[PDB]
Amino acid sequence: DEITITTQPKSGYVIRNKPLRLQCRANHATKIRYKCSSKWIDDSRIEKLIGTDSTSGVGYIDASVDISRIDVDTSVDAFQCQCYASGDDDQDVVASDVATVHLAYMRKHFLKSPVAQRVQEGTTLQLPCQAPESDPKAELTWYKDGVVVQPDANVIRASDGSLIMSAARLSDSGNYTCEATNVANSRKTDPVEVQIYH
Ligand SMILES: *[C@@H]1O[C@H](CO[C@@H]2O[C@@H](C)[C@@H](O)[C@@H](O)[C@@H]2O)[C@@H](O[C@@H]2O[C@H](CO)[C@@H](O)[C@H](O)[C@H]2NC(C)=O)[C@H](O)[C@H]1NC(C)=O
Repeated sequence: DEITITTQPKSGYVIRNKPLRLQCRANHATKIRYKCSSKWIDDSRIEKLIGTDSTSGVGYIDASVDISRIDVDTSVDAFQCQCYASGDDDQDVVASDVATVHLAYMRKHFLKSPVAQRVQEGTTLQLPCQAPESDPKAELTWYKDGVVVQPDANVIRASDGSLIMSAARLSDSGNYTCEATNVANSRKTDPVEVQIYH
């Protein structure tokens, strides 16, 4: 018969340095070859499972491959892959559904870090924090003396990630750390101290 794709490679992310496994199975097929961003992947990296169904008696080939960060760097950060089922010369090559591969990362250093400040009581306090270049956008959480800053009437979380106190209270004196948690990594800022005087 003709070659049909049993299972399609699924789109996903490359978290950290954890690869993204792409699986692809075809019936009546002898070989499976992947192609990412117009560049064939070495068959040394492909794990091929070849057999025959004990009931149907049809030949199948199940192939997987780990897409690492190195493949993304060598090649738009989002690229496309798809397998190709091969066989006898008369057999026509059938391509599969193309799966796009995204990269999840987080850089080394924050873009805007908080600095220690001595602020007069009743003055509007602002402690900036901009996460490192991350994709997806990392979540910002503030800590004060080891406890998480819970926004209240005085403290408000701004859209730019900066922590803003409308009226600086003496209690607001603490060591503040900004944490940027991402799917790829989690980093914290250098602890800075702020003190309020009257
Ligand atoms: C901001 O922090 C400093 C330092 O705190 C200590 O060291 C940190 C790394 C962490 O381990 C904290 O839990 C420690 O307490 C504070 O200065 C210290 O204050 C403690 C009393 O709370 C005192 O025993 C130490 O001698 C002080 N100095 C040092 C070098 O530790 C400072 O008070 C904090 N500021 C605010 C507003 O909370």
